Amino acid sequence: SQRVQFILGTEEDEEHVPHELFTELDEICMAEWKETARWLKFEEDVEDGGERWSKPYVATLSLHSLFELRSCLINGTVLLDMHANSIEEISDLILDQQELSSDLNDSMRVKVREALLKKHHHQNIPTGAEASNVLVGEVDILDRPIVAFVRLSPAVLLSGLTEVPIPTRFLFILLGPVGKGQQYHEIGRSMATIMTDEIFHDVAYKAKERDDLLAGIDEFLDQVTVLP
Amino acid sequence: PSQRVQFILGTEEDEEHVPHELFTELDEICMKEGEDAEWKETARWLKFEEDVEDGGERWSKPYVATLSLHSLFELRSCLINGTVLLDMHANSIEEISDLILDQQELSSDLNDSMRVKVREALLKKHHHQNEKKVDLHFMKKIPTGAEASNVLVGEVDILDRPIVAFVRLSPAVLLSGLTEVPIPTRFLFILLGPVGKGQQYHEIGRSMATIMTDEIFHDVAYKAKERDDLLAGIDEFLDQVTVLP
Repeated sequence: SQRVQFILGTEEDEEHVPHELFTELDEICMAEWKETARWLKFEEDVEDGGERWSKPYVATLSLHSLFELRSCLINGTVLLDMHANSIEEISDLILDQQELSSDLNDSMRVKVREALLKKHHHQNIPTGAEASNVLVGEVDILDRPIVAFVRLSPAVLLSGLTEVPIPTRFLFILLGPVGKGQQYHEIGRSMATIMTDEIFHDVAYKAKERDDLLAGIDEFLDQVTVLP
Repeated sequence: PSQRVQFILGTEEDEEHVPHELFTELDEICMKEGEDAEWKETARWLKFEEDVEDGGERWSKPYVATLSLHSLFELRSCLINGTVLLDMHANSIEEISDLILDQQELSSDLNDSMRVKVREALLKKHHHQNEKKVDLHFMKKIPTGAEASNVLVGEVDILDRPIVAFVRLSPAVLLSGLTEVPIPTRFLFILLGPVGKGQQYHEIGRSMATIMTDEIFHDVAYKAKERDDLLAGIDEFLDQVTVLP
């Protein structure tokens, strides 16, 4: 699994070049999207009712939530080098998966697309940076969670989506039923935090298929130290 | 769940199976052909960890242990595939080793020559840090009813597979010359394998010792009735650790 790993990091690729990442975590509960955290090697969280950004700190993760993230990449939608130039397009491509629309009602799809297209309220530094939008939260009508990892082919400035006008390269979407909100917050944190890992973040840029990503996670998990 | 099994354990009626606080010592060996070799204490725990450093000259300042995730999975793997002998009634280190080596499974993997070397290794003296009654100011720091846990890892030239054993004694026993401090031994962990696995084993040893400082896991260790209770223990622990990227 470091076998699978090394083959990826050293593939010939043009435009698939890695950039530095700004990562924003927004959350929803069905109501609008609310920015709750952001990354840039260090993490800051929204607090005191939205009044304030915390001081920057070095993120730590619950192993539990990393496993959940891993499970998400095994069972979820993974769309790489998606050529979409807007959020409508992205959401429809996800929802129109011949498998992912076979888990949802007609009624369930309506609510979810409506959610992905809700406005993003924000709290309101590298040159060639791209953005990664981690969008997680609850939707009342769901009975299953909905997971998607997307990598756009040209990065695209998705209007009003990121707190800073930066082109999006990655999106992670985790939507699920009520009572899963805190779990999703940490899964979201884990996706964001793991993208700050230098080696894993390269894998995400160069991955050609779902298993490549799992090799990335597994290699990460194999190298970290834990605090009892 | 894996806290299903867990919650069931934490609350079973058991007498003398009562949990105690733990002193844990990590000793390491290396058996290279022709070269004589004994056990050397390399670390100890009492909630905090201290390591032997600078070539055996010195103890470290006490610190809060951290573990490699890798070595914890290996440890889990050790408990899945290794010898698990709970409530062993043995009153000496000879007796304990024979019981381990006489598992109808664990002796169907070994040469006659391989059993000989390994028994010889287990019976080597244990060098402790105290230049060597003659003990410490450390002994004062030890809770009154505490029992000890001995983590023994290392290399044996003649092995080609690793050898793992987790043992819990039924009465705890003051195994002569084994612990650096006269405390009855309750737990033993043994990991012996071929040369070149030495540093890997050191971290599995640290993981074993450290996981015994865990309040919940150490309760499971005292009350486990079977190998599966231990793994639920390990899995619960893993589910709750925090990771430092």
